[PDB]
Amino acid sequence: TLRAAVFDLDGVLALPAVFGVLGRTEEALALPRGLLNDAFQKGGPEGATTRLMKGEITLSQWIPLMEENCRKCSETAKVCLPKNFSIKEIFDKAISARKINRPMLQAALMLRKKGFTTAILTNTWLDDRAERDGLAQLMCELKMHFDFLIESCQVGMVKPEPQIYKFLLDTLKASPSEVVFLDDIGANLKPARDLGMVTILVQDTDTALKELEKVTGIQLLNTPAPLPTSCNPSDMSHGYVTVKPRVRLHFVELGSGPAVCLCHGFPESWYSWRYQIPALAQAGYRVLAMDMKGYGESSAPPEIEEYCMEVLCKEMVTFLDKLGLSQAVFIGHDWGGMLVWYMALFYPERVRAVASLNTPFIPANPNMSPLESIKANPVFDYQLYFQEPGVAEAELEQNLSRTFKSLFRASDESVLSMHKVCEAGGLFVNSPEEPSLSRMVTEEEIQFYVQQFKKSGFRGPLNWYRNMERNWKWACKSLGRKILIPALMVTAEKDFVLVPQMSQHMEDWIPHLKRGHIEDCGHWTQMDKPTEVNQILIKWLDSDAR
Amino acid sequence: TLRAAVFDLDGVLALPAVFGVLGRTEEALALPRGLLNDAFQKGGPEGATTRLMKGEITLSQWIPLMEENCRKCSETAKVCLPKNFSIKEIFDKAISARKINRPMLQAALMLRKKGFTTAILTNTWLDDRAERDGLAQLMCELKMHFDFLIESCQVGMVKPEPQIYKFLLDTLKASPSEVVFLDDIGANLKPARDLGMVTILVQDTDTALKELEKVTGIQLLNTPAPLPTSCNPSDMSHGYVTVKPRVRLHFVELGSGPAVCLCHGFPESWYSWRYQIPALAQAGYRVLAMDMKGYGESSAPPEIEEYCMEVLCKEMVTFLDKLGLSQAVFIGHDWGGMLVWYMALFYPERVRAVASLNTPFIPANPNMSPLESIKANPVFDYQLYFQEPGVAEAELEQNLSRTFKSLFRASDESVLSMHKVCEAGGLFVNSPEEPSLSRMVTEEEIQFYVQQFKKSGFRGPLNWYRNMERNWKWACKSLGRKILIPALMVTAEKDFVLVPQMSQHMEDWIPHLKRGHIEDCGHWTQMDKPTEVNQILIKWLDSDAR
Ligand SMILES: O=C(Nc1ccc2c(c1)-c1ccccc1S2(=O)=O)N1CCC(F)(F)CC1
Ligand SMILES: O=C(Nc1ccc2c(c1)-c1ccccc1S2(=O)=O)N1CCC(F)(F)CC1
Repeated sequence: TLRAAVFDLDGVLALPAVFGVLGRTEEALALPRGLLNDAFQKGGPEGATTRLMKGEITLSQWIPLMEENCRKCSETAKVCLPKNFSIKEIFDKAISARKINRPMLQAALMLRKKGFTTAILTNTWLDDRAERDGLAQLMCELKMHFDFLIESCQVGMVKPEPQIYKFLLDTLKASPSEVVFLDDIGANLKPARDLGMVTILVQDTDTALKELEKVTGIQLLNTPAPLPTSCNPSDMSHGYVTVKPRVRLHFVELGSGPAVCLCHGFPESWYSWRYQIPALAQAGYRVLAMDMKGYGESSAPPEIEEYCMEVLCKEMVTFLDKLGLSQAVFIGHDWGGMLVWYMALFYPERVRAVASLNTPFIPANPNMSPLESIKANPVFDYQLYFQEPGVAEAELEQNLSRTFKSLFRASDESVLSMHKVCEAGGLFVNSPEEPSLSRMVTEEEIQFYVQQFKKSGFRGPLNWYRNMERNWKWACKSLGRKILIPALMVTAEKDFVLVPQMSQHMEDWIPHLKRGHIEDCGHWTQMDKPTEVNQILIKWLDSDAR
Repeated sequence: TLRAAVFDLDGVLALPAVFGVLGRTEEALALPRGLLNDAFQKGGPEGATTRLMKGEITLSQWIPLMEENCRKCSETAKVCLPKNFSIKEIFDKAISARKINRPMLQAALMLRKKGFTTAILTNTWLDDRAERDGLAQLMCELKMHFDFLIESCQVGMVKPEPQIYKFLLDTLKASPSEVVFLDDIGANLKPARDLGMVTILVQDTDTALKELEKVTGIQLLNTPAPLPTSCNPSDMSHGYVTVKPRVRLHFVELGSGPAVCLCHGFPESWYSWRYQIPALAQAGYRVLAMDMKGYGESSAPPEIEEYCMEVLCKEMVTFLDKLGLSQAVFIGHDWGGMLVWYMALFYPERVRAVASLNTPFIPANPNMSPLESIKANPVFDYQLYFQEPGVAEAELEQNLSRTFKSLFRASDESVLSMHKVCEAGGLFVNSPEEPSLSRMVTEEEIQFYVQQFKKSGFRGPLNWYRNMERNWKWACKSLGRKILIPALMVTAEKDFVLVPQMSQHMEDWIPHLKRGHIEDCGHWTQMDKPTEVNQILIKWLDSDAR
């Protein structure tokens, strides 16, 4: 019958607890046992600490009142505090040391996923120290995972006053027997028990999680590692920039710090980076995930030459100019990866660092048209099928649900004949009309892509393939150059089109190239192996793009 | 008959020139005269430097070819280069030293304002050095002021080849006798002269500006300092965030670096910060200029309680959460300034620094309702007029052009009876039906505000005045606190409503408060004295908010 779980911050969701530092400070300074804890609670409901927790005063106003409390306590104990005693120094180190208790947060996320309402109820203060940003960052990371955050200093009440428990129940819209309450301080559990709530005293994490498992009937300990956190489209900041008359680019933006621009492939969306966007922002970066030209909310003009590399790269430079960005890190996948190599070759001043997932850097052959290279290979027969305007559009737009369900599949779930596409007369000729759902995607995720492609269709996206000769002529101007800015190439073991061996001569052009490799990964890298992608990108950004 | 002016970058728009460093390096190192200049030009059209300027190779590829050229030149001169000789060190220092030639840029801006087409035509390279950002920033600042930027390394041609001059004329759509060409290198003028263009050899800035004045008939030297650069609404990045169902906030965004949030007053728009937005972004900040709730493209719900301070401050915190910002600097004016003091009092962790233009911090009096304080003063009689829903709306919405033309005026151009507004029966009862245009604003600027207020009217904006009792009750909770984060108060000498003497007791609440004062400034601070505002804010941000 439980349907809500309430957690404390200090000592429960974040470790170590502040009170723990008071005891460790006493032992380190050879002070009488409990002395700093007595000064902290000095006065009870009338004391300085209660005024602080109720929001009457700020942390900087409380520090000298706590220092005065430490002297009154030392005088009655007949001891002398060291000459270098500082409450600010002690509290600063305690707050900095506090980190998220990962297994406790994972249990909260699992309960929320199974239908529970989750909340944080904490005794906290108005932090106005010069170092207050460290605390703001902690709260931001936690608050996105809970339904409610109730802070004592904002509501004017504190634990253990019985009215804060009534306020909590009114907010949750639940009766006490439907609520689990976790706290590390016994006195704070007593009022919740008097009301009828299930209480768990937190001394060590594992024992508290075992009690929680037993009482909710859900497995929380020994569970598989969850997928990274993903975006909700309606919670994102949406940005719109006009780069040319009748050409507007849409993007999604999150975080602060060095700008990182994400460039998707075919036939994708900004939504293909849903697992990377929160991870990269949390790592200290300002992420801009684009809808490339021809896709989603970006403009989709019908003319073929609007999609040649020269025009696309120039519009990306105009995008940085209108946003007031002198530089950005460029990360691309598939057609987006092809574009980011050309950005580094033609506009290195604007590119802080360049990374490509799956797409190798392949230099143009001045002795052979790209049409002849494509005809002398059976794996690229689909590129000839994509040439005639109207042909692939009619097949791909006929049933959008079938199109995305057939393309977005893991390497072992393939349902498409990759060869003799032209001979067969289409991409889906030997394919089922109702394909099964892949393990990589949910029905809700597929429907987001369906909704986006209902707006402009496949004309714009397919035109990226209809400029082979124009792109070849433009690329021939860079054959004498080398890429000498920080670069990363990530290969995917099981990509059918972009095999890892197609990247082996890149070191001749990018002599200081860094590499990444993902085993058991197909073409749709970001959604196939999201944890592995995040780890490779974050490590490279922190060392080579900082 | 002149209608286009073309400028070189090196030696003309940016000083000192690169060639100037080669000569100064020779003198400093006691090398033979002209040695480094001979190595630089070694090979002519077939030499390394021409390949660099045409985009065949990058700057890092050219450095060791230039080092080899310096050795071949030294061998034939029978001299030895010092043991610590480095082309990279020499070029790095030269590029860093180069700064915008302010009077040359001012002359370019004046000509553009008088109808001329302006362009930069330069011999430049693909910069891939680790320090390339310094150059990208320089180009970004310059490119926003010119119609065209033609770089040799992007077009594959160089000065003095005659085809680059033909390419320039085709781009400008003009005949040679309609073009003025400025360059510091004589050889680069010769082809432009052969075509019939007016040429100016730049040796010193003043003499070149005198020749330019004489030939265009426009005064360029000894002119009054121009106003700061202003935004074009259609060139801005527009951002939209949903903070609550049916409540979406619109903002304009520019720059990179620490986030700065601008909060306008009544009855204004994000457009009221048009002179501060480019200046703050250029100073190294990421500016977010809001349309506050009830205004422009932000949501404007009709309910009065949607505009009380508690709700407004909470939505501003949700805005930072959805954008992934742990902190922002908050700068407000008028009603926006009132809001930023309450953000610092209730959410100090989220506020890096706080600044208010005109609006002082006035603490609530727990012994008297704000309605009684307003009735015991004749200058605030307009606040009683704004109380009754529908009354001030009908008068202010009747003729939008008259409304904005009557309000947006300098201190000496006032046309409104400020007292006995209720007795008189309105704000505009003794006002002309067609008021003259103020010197602060253009007709085009007034029409932007007219267009914005056509969407939602005055209901939302007026509701900010209809929560006096609710705001008073909420503010009473902070009477024991002090503002101890970095703070700035800016007073305006001639503001009729917010007189500087209303701010005199702020030091009791904000003991380390910094101050600014603007003489001969009325209520509309940002557009009345924009240069003075920019200088006060930039100085304070760089010292107290960095
Ligand atoms: O065509 C691609 N990739 C690519 C992306 C998505 C799909 C295919 C190929 C493909 C091929 C055959 C059948 C179905 C499909 S699919 O619709 O699943 N590229 C060429 C240009 C590049 F090198 F820039 C990057 C890779
Ligand atoms: O009402 C204001 N300012 C303000 C802003 C704009 C105009 C007036 C007052 C006003 C007053 C009388 C006639 C015309 C006009 S007006 O439409 O030109 N404030 C009160 C709350 C505050 F203290 F937060 C900031 C200042």
